[PDB]
Amino acid sequence: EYLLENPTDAKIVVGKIIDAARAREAARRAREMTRRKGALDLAGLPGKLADCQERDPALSELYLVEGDSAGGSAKQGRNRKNQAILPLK
DNA sequence: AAAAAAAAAAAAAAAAAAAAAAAAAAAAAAAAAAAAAAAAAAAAAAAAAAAAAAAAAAAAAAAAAAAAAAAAAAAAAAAAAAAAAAAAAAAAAAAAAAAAAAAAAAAAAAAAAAAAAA
Repeated sequence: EYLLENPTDAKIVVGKIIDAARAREAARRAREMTRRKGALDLAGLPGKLADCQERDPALSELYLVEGDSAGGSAKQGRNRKNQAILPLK
């Protein structure tokens, strides 16, 4: 409600947050976006991989879990944007 | 004779697959109606042909809507930046014909055995 009411302070805080995010992004090394596994494209990746939607590395994570039961438990609870799970055996 | 790798003991971690039974849907492959398309007959509206004709381009000339000039003002389109869609170029691949190595049948002949004759 406070953000909805006061526009100027909200814009200033958003500007500060964007500046901090850009400063964080400046420290990252150069990288290339990767073809991610999806419904339309699999890219020759394993069937047990539950890949994310983020095409950019440095904003994605791989969780190496012990098995398929833990794999299902982690796949049910995660963030599809970033988290990816590769259940081992 | 030294090095290296497989395999097996037993408590641990973690997975995978084939069928039965009924009822509904979804692919995917066929006969079979159904209409384009094509070959080969007779058949019939159009060009030809000719004579005969009269309706609209020329020509005189006024005048009345006009396209260039002048001005003010609105703002469509073009080129430069970026950001997506969609197609040839090139390289890769799984079955698939070709080749080579091992299992089963074959009889020639003899060792050992079993059996019986006088």
